[PDB]
Amino acid sequence: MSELEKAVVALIDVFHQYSGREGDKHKLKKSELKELINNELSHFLEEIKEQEVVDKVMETLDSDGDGECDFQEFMAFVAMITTACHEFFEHE
Amino acid sequence: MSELEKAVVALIDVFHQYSGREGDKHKLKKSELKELINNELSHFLEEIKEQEVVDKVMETLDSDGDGECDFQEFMAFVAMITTACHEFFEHE
Repeated sequence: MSELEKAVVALIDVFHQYSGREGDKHKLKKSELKELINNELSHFLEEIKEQEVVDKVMETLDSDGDGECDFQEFMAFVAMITTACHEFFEHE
Repeated sequence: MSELEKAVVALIDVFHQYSGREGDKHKLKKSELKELINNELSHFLEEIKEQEVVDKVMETLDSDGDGECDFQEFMAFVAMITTACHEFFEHE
């Protein structure tokens, strides 16, 4: 329910930083993307926590729209991650 | 920051319903997708609120992975929407 729109109004804030927290405008880089998973998904700070997904979570981090992670990207990759991390998404 | 992972743990909950709130397993349909934007982004309940985006927000709702909106999809489309709605994403 609203949990999504509200979580959505929160990302517009996350990008605000993740996008303009160094110099880029509204996009990100394979490096900032990592911070996005380490500054929010500490569980992945270890990564090993998920070897099969470490392959998936990384399968995208290596591409990231090939270049920088823009608006629908951080929300995307973060999604490909969170979904492959530990939660409802596929049991957990 | 964490605002994203936490908002991420919230979507795993949103899908739980949006995905298994009728019969489907972990996916959605152009119809449930609408509820996802109307049950959270009331502002779009009117849609007219954004004619140019109503075209975009809909440009995806019509495709939605062509069929059903799965995990990375709701997070995706909801993103394409929220980003084209009113927030940091492109000024607002």
